[PDB]
Amino acid sequence: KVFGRCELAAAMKRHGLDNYRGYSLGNWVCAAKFESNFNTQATNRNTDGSTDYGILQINSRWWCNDGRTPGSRNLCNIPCSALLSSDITASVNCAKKIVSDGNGMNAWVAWRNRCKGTDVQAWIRGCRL
Amino acid sequence: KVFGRCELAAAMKRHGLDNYRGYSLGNWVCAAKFESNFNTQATNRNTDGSTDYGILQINSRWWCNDGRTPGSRNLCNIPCSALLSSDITASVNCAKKIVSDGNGMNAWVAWRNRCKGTDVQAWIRGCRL
Ligand SMILES: [Cl-]
Ligand SMILES: [Cl-]
Ligand SMILES: [Cl-]
Ligand SMILES: [Cl-]
Ligand SMILES: [Cl-]
Ligand SMILES: [Cl-]
Ligand SMILES: [Cl-]
Ligand SMILES: [Cl-]
Ligand SMILES: [Cl-]
Ligand SMILES: [Cl-]
Ligand SMILES: [Cl-]
Ligand SMILES: [Cl-]
Ligand SMILES: [Cl-]
Ligand SMILES: [Cl-]
Ligand SMILES: [Cl-]
Ligand SMILES: [Cl-]
Ligand SMILES: [Cl-]
Ligand SMILES: [Cl-]
Ligand SMILES: [Cl-]
Ligand SMILES: [Cl-]
Ligand SMILES: [Cl-]
Ligand SMILES: [Cl-]
Ligand SMILES: [Cl-]
Ligand SMILES: [Cl-]
Ligand code: NA
Ligand code: NA
Ligand SMILES: [Pt+2]
Ligand SMILES: [Pt+2]
Ligand SMILES: [Pt+2]
Ligand SMILES: [Pt+2]
Repeated sequence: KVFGRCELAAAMKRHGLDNYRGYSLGNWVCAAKFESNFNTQATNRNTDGSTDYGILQINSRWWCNDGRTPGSRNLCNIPCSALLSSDITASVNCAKKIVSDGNGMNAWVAWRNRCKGTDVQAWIRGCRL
Repeated sequence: KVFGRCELAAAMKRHGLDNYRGYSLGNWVCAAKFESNFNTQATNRNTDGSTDYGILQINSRWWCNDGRTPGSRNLCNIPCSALLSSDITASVNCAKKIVSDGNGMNAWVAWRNRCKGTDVQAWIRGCRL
């Protein structure tokens, strides 16, 4: 599913992300924009042989099982394919574990490089959440 | 899901592939081995920006919608994520359309290069189908 901007923000709010570990909703929408272009089916392979899945490009090395990432963990206890569903629950729940891990949203490199420090509020403006 | 060899062959037989358009079951198992290593969650991006999904690496340019393949069709009328399920029905049904398209199993480049002309029977031997 490709989400519209306001549609994803509403879904994120409903699914418990707004101010989760101190991160306003606009942070999560901005991250999703640059990670996946709001597309739940986005995949991208990394040079280490891991793959990033879904609207927040959750990586197979630590967080989900894809059966092709040698020496990896499955900390969210899910198949990575669950992260590609039009229902975002799995991606949200796994993101809550990631963001709680110590480095906050810096775990998302595109967040650090493109959202951190910016006017993230703009990503939710105009939206009826 | 990563299938064992005999397990996938049984699933393929049950799901109507054995001799489908004249291709013995060993052809389909051999194709799946070299396309995905029998892993339903296999994805691989092509240089044209399309992506191959699932046990038979079905491509997003013609056959499934992934919302990121410009100018593409969705001839199997499915989201590409359906092709990554531990249930192979969607991949099988879409493969039946592919193989019927005119070029038979040559549509699978790894089939042409690695299975065509070989003793494909060996892929199902030892199996209780
Ligand atoms: Cl979709
Ligand atoms: Cl959709
Ligand atoms: Cl769609
Ligand atoms: Cl929702
Ligand atoms: Cl919901
Ligand atoms: Cl799993
Ligand atoms: Cl699973
Ligand atoms: Cl599992
Ligand atoms: Cl949702
Ligand atoms: Cl939902
Ligand atoms: Cl929903
Ligand atoms: Cl933090
Ligand atoms: Cl699995
Ligand atoms: Cl599984
Ligand atoms: Cl599994
Ligand atoms: Cl089956
Ligand atoms: Cl079945
Ligand atoms: Cl779709
Ligand atoms: Cl869909
Ligand atoms: Cl759809
Ligand atoms: Cl199956
Ligand atoms: Cl099944
Ligand atoms: Cl089954
Ligand atoms: Cl033929
Ligand atoms: Na993993
Ligand atoms: Na397509
Ligand atoms: Pt769709
Ligand atoms: Pt939802
Ligand atoms: Pt699994
Ligand atoms: Pt089945």
